[PDB]
Amino acid sequence: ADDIVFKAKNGDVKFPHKAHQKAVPDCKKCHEKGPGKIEGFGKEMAHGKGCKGCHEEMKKGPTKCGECHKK
Ligand code: HEM
Ligand code: HEM
Ligand code: HEM
Repeated sequence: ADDIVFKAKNGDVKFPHKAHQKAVPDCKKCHEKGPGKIEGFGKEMAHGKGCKGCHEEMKKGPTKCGECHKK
């Protein structure tokens, strides 16, 4: 429900929105241009300092391609 699925050509990439809404405070970290869609998203950030960035740093979360890219 509140969750969000991102159709991927290598397996859907589940992303706990509501969950990340309880784990992370400031949303500007994800919604720099205010809450909404992120025109430009993709492997780009999803890989760089997008998701893996706020993951590896703490060493927690889908850091492998078998975690994000894996229906
Ligand atoms: C070295 C491991 C990884 C490889 C080789 C990899 C490869 C790719 C590739 C090739 C794409 C482009 C798909 C396309 O648009 O045709 C992509 C997109 C994406 N990746 Fe990764 N990825 C890896 C790990 C991750 C991880 C760990 C996450 C989640 C934290 C992630 C999240 C995404 C998302 C959300 C997209 C955009 C949706 C899509 O177009 O599939 N990736 N990745
Ligand atoms: C004030 C807190 C937040 C609000 C109000 C919010 C709201 C939204 C809304 C409304 C959408 C989709 C637009 C729509 O359907 O109307 C969205 C998408 C999204 N949100 Fe959040 N969100 C918040 C926190 C977060 C956080 C903390 C992250 C990252 C940890 C995040 C990551 C995303 C991503 C990746 C998308 C998908 C957009 C895309 O496909 O490019 N959100 N958010
Ligand atoms: C669209 C980008 C992102 C995606 C796809 C993503 C995906 C995920 C997923 C699938 C988990 C597994 C946790 C679970 O639900 O059990 C996770 C965990 C986590 N993510 Fe993210 N994430 C993203 C962005 C971020 C950002 C920006 C931050 C920091 C601002 C962040 C911080 C964390 C932390 C700290 C955890 C560990 C869970 C815990 O608190 O135990 N993530 N992430």
